[PDB]
Amino acid sequence: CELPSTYRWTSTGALAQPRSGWVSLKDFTVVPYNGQHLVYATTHDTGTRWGSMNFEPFGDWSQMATARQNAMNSPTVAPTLFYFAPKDIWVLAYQWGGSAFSYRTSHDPTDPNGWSSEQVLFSGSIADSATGPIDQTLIGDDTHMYLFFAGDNGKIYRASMPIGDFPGSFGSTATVVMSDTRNNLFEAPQVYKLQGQNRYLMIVEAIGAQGQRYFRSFTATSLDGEWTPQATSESNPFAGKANSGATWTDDISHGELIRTTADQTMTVDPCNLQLLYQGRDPGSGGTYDLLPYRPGLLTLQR
Ligand SMILES: [Ca+2]
Repeated sequence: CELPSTYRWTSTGALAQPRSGWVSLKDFTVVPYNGQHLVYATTHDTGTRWGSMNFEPFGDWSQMATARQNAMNSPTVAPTLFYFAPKDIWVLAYQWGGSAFSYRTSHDPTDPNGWSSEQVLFSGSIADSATGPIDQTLIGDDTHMYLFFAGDNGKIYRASMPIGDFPGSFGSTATVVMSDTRNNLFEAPQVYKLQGQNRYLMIVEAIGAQGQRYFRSFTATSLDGEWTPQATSESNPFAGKANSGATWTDDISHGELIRTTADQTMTVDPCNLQLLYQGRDPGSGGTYDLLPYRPGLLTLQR
């Protein structure tokens, strides 16, 4: 199932409303867990407070709306969840901790409050960014773990370490692997191994001509290699208003692909791509932090 040069999706509407007290659910990370979906997300309340949560595991996507929403007592904004197989330990990576990126570990990722004390994941800084490093994602191959991240500044960054040294810090240095205008490579990168192909997929969130969010895609044949544009304009995006099949939202924004595995290989099935994204009613206005983001799911047409 080669990636299409022109993507066509169908979509759900919003799959859950935020639990009373939160105005939004955002930045989804999602793994398979004992035949169910296990999702973590960023929260925002009705004032000025960012936080995080998970849902109870749920079997089918109709069950997301009724799955109990569990606030985390330790905020892990824009989280990445995965199982790190070589040490039989679950990892939750995030930002806005004591350094640029942080992680915690657990033996039960369903427990929102069962994560370890905060560990340093990345301690670097980047030039020409108001946010600093944001929206990490991690992926490993046979020999190395990789960290990719953005800076709301048109650049995508990469760090690596031998897989035997993980979990641990990637250090303080990173390599720019792509650069473009701020709007073209904005944030929310996600990197995956394509099942059955010697190819990796990166999707990156962009800001379109009239402010609408959408995803641009790139591929590589090795995680330390160069990235090649795969679907990189608003009119021919990886996923956006042009091809989502969604009218409940114009935005197709910070989310994650459904994976074939929970572990660090971050594998996805190109025969059945599905994107769990955040979207919002186009009639929604007000400040960015209060925007009523909700989860939705795209399914690739083939
Ligand atoms: Ca993310």
